[PDB]
Amino acid sequence: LNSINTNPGALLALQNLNSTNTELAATQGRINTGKKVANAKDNGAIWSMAKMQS
Amino acid sequence: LNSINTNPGALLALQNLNSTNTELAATQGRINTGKKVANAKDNGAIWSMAKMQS
Repeated sequence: LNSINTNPGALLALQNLNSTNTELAATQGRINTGKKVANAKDNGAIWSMAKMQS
Repeated sequence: LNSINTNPGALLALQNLNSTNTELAATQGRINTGKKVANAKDNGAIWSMAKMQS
């Protein structure tokens, strides 16, 4: 409301900005490595099939 | 009535001014702290709830 101690709106805006930052970091990863699933964290199943294929 | 030893009306005026002074002090606390339940005396149940939540 009119609270001075805690304002929710900065918290919501920071959550949105943090989501934007994480997805931007994911695009930075996909760009710098050229691989949509560069490691097991991206997708363990597809990464395992690709590792056996390689 | 016409007594000079004591005048009740001044006592009632002092009582109303004291009530105004307590309301003003409560407003000063609500302003400088920013909390309507800053301590246990404002409301013990809401204060304990907020304390456990924090």
